[PDB]
Amino acid sequence: TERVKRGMAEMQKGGVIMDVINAEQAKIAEEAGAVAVMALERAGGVARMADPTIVEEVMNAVSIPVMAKARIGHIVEARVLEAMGVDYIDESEVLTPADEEFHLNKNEYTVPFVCGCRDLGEATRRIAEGASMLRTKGEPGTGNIVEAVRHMRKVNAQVRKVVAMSEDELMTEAKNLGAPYELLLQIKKDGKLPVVNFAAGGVATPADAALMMQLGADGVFVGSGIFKSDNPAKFAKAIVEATTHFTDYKLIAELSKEL
Amino acid sequence: TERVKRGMAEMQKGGVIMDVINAEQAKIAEEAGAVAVMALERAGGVARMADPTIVEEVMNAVSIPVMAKARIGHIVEARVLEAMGVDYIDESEVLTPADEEFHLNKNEYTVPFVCGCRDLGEATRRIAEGASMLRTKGEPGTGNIVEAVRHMRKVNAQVRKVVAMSEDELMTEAKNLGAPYELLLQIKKDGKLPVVNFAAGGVATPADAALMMQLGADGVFVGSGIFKSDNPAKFAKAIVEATTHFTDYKLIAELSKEL
Amino acid sequence: GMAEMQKGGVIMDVINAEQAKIAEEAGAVAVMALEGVARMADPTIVEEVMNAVSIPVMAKARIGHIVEARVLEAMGVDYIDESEVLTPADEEFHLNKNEYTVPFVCGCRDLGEATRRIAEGASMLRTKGEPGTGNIVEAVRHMRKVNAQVRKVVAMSEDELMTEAKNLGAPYELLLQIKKDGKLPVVNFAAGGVATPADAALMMQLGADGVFVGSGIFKSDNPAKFAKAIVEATTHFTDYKLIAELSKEL
Amino acid sequence: KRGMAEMQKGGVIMDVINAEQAKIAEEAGAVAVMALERGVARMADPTIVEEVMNAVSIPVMAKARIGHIVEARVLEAMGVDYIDESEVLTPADEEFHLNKNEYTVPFVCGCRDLGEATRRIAEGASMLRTKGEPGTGNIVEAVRHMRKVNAQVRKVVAMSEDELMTEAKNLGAPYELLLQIKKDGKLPVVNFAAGGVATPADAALMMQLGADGVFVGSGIFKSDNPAKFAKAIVEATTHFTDYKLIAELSKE
Amino acid sequence: GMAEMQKGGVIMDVINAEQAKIAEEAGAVAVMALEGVARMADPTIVEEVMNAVSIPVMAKARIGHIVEARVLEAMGVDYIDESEVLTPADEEFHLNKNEYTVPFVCGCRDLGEATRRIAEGASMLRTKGEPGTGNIVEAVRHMRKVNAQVRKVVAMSEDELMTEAKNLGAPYELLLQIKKDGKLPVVNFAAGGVATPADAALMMQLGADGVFVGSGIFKSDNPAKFAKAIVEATTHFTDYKLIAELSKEL
Ligand SMILES: [Cl-]
Ligand SMILES: [Cl-]
Ligand SMILES: [Cl-]
Ligand SMILES: [Cl-]
Ligand SMILES: [Cl-]
Ligand SMILES: [Cl-]
Ligand SMILES: [Cl-]
Ligand SMILES: [Cl-]
Ligand SMILES: [Cl-]
Ligand SMILES: [Cl-]
Ligand SMILES: [Mg+2]
Ligand SMILES: [Mg+2]
Ligand SMILES: [Mg+2]
Ligand SMILES: [Mg+2]
Ligand SMILES: [Mg+2]
Ligand SMILES: [Mg+2]
Ligand SMILES: [Mg+2]
Ligand SMILES: [Mg+2]
Ligand SMILES: [Mg+2]
Ligand SMILES: [Mg+2]
Repeated sequence: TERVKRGMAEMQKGGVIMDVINAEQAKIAEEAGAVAVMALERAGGVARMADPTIVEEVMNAVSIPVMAKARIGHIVEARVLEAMGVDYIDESEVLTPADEEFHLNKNEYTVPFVCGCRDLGEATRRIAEGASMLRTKGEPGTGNIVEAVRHMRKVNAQVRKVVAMSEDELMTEAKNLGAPYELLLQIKKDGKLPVVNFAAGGVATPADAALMMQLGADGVFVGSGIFKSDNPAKFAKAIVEATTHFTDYKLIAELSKEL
Repeated sequence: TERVKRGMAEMQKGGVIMDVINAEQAKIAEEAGAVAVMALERAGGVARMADPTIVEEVMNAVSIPVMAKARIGHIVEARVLEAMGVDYIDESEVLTPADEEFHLNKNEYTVPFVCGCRDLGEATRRIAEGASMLRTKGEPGTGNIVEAVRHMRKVNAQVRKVVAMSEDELMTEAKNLGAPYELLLQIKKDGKLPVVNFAAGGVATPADAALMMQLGADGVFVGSGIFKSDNPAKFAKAIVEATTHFTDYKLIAELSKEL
Repeated sequence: GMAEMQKGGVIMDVINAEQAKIAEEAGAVAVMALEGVARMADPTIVEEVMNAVSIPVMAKARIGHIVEARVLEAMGVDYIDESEVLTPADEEFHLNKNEYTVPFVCGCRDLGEATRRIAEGASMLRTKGEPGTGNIVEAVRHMRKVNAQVRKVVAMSEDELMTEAKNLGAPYELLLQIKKDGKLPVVNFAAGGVATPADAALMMQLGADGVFVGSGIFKSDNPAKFAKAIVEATTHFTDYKLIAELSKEL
Repeated sequence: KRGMAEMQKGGVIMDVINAEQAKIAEEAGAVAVMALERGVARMADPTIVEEVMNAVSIPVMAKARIGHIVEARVLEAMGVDYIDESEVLTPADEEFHLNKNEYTVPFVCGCRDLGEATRRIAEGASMLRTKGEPGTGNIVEAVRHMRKVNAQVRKVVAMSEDELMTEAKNLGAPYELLLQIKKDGKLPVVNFAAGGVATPADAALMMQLGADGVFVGSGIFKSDNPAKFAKAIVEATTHFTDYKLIAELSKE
Repeated sequence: GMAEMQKGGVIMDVINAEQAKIAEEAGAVAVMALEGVARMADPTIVEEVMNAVSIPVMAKARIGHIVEARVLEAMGVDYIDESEVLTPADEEFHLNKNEYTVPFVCGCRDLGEATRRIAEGASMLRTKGEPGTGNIVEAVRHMRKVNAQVRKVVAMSEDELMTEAKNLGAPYELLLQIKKDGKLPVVNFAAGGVATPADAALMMQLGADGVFVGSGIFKSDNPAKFAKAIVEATTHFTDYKLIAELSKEL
């Protein structure tokens, strides 16, 4: 059921999801206040689904939801993670795509998916294929927030326009966006996207995390840079507190010290 | 209600709809076995909605459904015909378009609409805007069946492909067609379009009418050429009998004589 | 303030006293006095119309023609239309309407053009439409474009407005004020190609503040009746039973 | 279907619009006639076709627009001997030709090259002709088409068999047909000249270039003596190397 | 008929007797004996593999290399792969495989290529994939393309098939037979880039008749175990619990 899958996804709203490679990192994230973890194994090589042993370790390490990545289009990687009992699958462009023409028919799965998007056409096509959660594609591993900004702004600007525009112009808008019409109509009616949309890819600092929230993100994904710090527990907790208290500029100043 | 509007439209299936300019022609069409008539007023000029007096004359002349044309996008021509009690509105590219960017939001009307289409993307966008019936755009006033053939074949070929293709390829197909995704999915599930699709524009002979049926049309629209004959009643009845008995080649030979 | 007084109305092109009186009698809110290079009308025609009615009288000046506009002002016209239908006198600069006492109407096709005309001092706008074709399609295009762009401006994040202004070629402070007011600061009428009662009502349904119609009124066998039909359809633009009856015999 | 087409081999087929023209053609030695009505050009009034069929004892052909299923089915039902799925009529389908395989009546189709030829055959054509250039009286395009087809067959028949798929891909020819052409040393159906034959010398030229026969148009009946002209064309086509005879036929 | 016997199986690239036996023991349906210009393998290697197992043995010939293919045939290989991974000997013409007694496998990327290879005499097909990258994306592309094109051919109106054949560059009579049979006349295996148990099962889910895998099996610390994991995932391609367990430690 759609309502279940989305309701589950919606639970994470206002929070931070962290990339973790083992039980130790998993525990640190949970302890810092992460609402979930993304289990990762992460040179010209092919990036695939993680060794299921790693995903299993992470699932055993924490009580918060655990996510993992499947290559775009990789039906079997996705069915495997589903059978393993992960809480969410990220059909991720950061892994090497298995299918360069067709995304997964996520509607046919019981596990909820997260997908990336850069604009409202991509967002609505991912939702129509059955995505229960969205995120910016951003710019992974660069530490530059600029693409996550661009994507969150684009999606949000396009939503505002759709909500405000004459209803009889929406088919032309759907055609121009490559958006499924019925989803745009429902967006107009609801005044919002039907799923949460997190920032992801390039969130490097407390100020970055708070910025994405200020731009309308529903939460934040952060990467392994957390555990490149001299004190991952402090850094992880700093990202959590900035994402939550995203208008407390005195706090965020303090949190931004010694990075 | 959608189901009502479509069910009404679906009633005309297997039949001939004829363009008529007055009560006399209206009566001849009905008498020849037409399932409906299209009331028409039809030089570099602007072609608009018919004088309501003409539409009224036609509605008074016959007991079969009466259709009339509104310019593409002309909200008020359409609301006027609706208020007048016509049975269907044809939002027609044969009249001079009032809006070159946006079609009518046909969903907001109580009267059913017919729209033209040339391919499945156009068909599904017209349906999504609320069209209850479709037709080929054909090539009006030329008497050349070639475009009606092309459009009926295109729509039908694209439907067959959609019905047969892997479900997980349908979003890519929707994107390529500019088709609303949920409508394609439902087409795949139903094995057919959700509304009837008539041939229109260039049906000149009994053999033409039977051809469109053989190509999968749900019925035929014919133009004023009927009443350019020496014996409109005979010609109109010939078109009706060919459309119905579209595999009776001996009959169609006979009907094709003295044209 | 005087322009907004006309809102919901019909303005009729008239060439003489007789036409002008008919227009007034039909319920026109104003008349546009009218008369190869197309220039300002003979002042004699404009004065004939001014003396013939009590409703506001407008007249046309060539784009950029300072002296035509100052002459009309001196004549006591109520509004000047700086009109692209006359032959432009200046192809690079519009009039600085801020420097005149008489209010101006200008044409526009999009919100950039609208706000530039306003910033130059326009007190009233209209679509450029497509004059003398009887085809409503361009008026529809222009009215939809301006209105669509306004809705987006009203809805969008304030911090994205400067990019929008730069994209539109809009004066930023007008765009900001549009966002704050929820609308344009001046009325925007449909013009160019309104041929039928249904067309007039259509432009109102699309968000127009009123309608300019042309000399085709007087081409009909019963001008007064046709003039009245346009007025009644423009006012009562959602009364489809009325509009049906008015659409008969044109 | 093919053996019947082949019985026309070496003869002249004439366009005729009525029973009189039809009788003249038969009497002149035509092997068959093409019933015509002669703007959208469609299947002829069946009345005309029936008049022609009733007028002569030689085979009667008629035309159907390209892709017009029901026109072709109607002609079939009327008992015509052959249908010409003809580009000289206004095409009813600009994307797809008739599935001639599904009919009992034999079809003739036009072609300009061996790729077209084999595609038409694969769709079920029982006879081919050049497309030529109808109503110009200019033989040049019939020459082009007959030469092209025949040159491509000579090459196919002579070439290395392991090179035939590349040839088929290049021609857009169905591979099995090309392979059988190579095996047989020839096309599997007769191929007539059509479109622009104006003089006896033209008729004989087409045969000299390898045509199996000749289609000719209404120009025969535009002449001062149709019977004599028609006979001239028949004789020049049959006696296509008799240059003294063709000389005499070419007078007046 | 002999090719179809392999359906559902795994074929493994092997360079010597030892690898060959492991492959056989793992449940391979056949082995591909393998050894700058890349040519036919030293016949010594091919014979070593033929003597080492009882399952079918395939070997590679350069595209168009008549004599390499005749030599392999004379040697008693069970199948010849006319392979684009070797350096083509003829860049214009493939082998006339119709003239050989031994069955051939050929690569294809679309249904045009598939039917041309078949018409030349291929008894078996595979994707061209993207060899030695471990990236499954091109095998996915090719298998999806061929299968999508077949479904369309099977569904489409028969009278539109000649346009389709011309568009595809497909021999018409094969396309017609595909429509009638509902499928290709030969098996079509995935090849080039299958790296993991999940990849192998994915290609089966996409409609492949079987899977070719490369020397990466023997790069693992436990070849026999890995070989078995690929076999079991290819057969039991919808058992996600098994496939999960098999995906561990690669
Ligand atoms: Cl996309
Ligand atoms: Cl990142
Ligand atoms: Cl469209
Ligand atoms: Cl028509
Ligand atoms: Cl400007
Ligand atoms: Cl006008
Ligand atoms: Cl062709
Ligand atoms: Cl000719
Ligand atoms: Cl090829
Ligand atoms: Cl490989
Ligand atoms: Mg858990
Ligand atoms: Mg950059
Ligand atoms: Mg009635
Ligand atoms: Mg054309
Ligand atoms: Mg006054
Ligand atoms: Mg135009
Ligand atoms: Mg006979
Ligand atoms: Mg030439
Ligand atoms: Mg052996
Ligand atoms: Mg690539």
